[PDB]
Amino acid sequence: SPEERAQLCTAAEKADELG
Amino acid sequence: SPEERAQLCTAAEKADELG
Ligand SMILES: *Cc1cccc(C*)c1
Repeated sequence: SPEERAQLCTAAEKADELG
Repeated sequence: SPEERAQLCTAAEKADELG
């Protein structure tokens, strides 16, 4: 599910940015 | 939130494996 991964990556990527 | 990212990465990583 590449699409699911992409969405999750955003959350993980965004979460990392937040701290 | 590195910890949040790690958890999300697993979901994204696992999701990718599923397809
Ligand atoms: C979007 C993403 C890139 C590299 C590693 C993770 C877990 C997520």
